[PDB]
Amino acid sequence: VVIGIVNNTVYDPLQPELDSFKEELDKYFKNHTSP
Amino acid sequence: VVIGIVNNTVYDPLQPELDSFKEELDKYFKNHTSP
Ligand SMILES: *[C@@H]1O[C@H](CO)[C@@H](O[C@@H]2O[C@H](CO)[C@@H](O[C@@H]3O[C@H](CO)[C@@H](O)[C@H](O)[C@@H]3O)[C@H](O)[C@H]2NC(C)=O)[C@H](O)[C@H]1NC(C)=O
Ligand SMILES: *[C@@H]1O[C@H](CO)[C@@H](O[C@@H]2O[C@H](CO)[C@@H](O[C@@H]3O[C@H](CO)[C@@H](O)[C@H](O)[C@@H]3O)[C@H](O)[C@H]2NC(C)=O)[C@H](O)[C@H]1NC(C)=O
Ligand SMILES: *[C@@H]1O[C@H](CO)[C@@H](O)[C@H](O)[C@H]1NC(C)=O
Repeated sequence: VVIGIVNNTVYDPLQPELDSFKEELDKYFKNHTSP
Repeated sequence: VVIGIVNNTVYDPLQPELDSFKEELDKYFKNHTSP
């Protein structure tokens, strides 16, 4: 509905603030499921 | 001590904000943690 709305390879604002949570979580499950 | 207060669950969006990737995980863990 809004005019002038722009586009790029814009990441969601949701993930970069919570990178230290979800990225560490995914890395921990990947390390646990690797062997 | 507050007067005129009614009973209902609290309402302002922080729970779906940071737990966007976790509320679905909470629903999945409802069959794991609770029983
Ligand atoms: C700004 O970006 C959003 C998200 O990338 C765009 O939403 C996209 O909307 C189109 C149509 O509603 C969806 O299909 C696309 O159609 C165009 C034209 O047929 C085509 O060139 C694309 O390859 C694609 O098939 C598209 O799936 C949807 N994007 C996502 C991720 O779901 C929005 O249109 C963009 N706006 C402008 C002004 O660039
Ligand atoms: C919303 O919460 C209030 C307060 O818990 C409910 O009021 C009911 O009536 C009185 C207070 O107005 C409560 O009695 C007191 O409660 C304490 C526990 O906090 C208990 O140790 C004593 O029995 C004391 O007399 C009463 O327990 C409380 N009812 C319940 C079920 O907690 C009100 O009913 C609640 N509203 C809804 C829709 O749940
Ligand atoms: C509002 O005023 C009326 C006037 O009698 C009173 O009965 C009522 O208890 C008041 N409301 C509250 C929440 O105290």
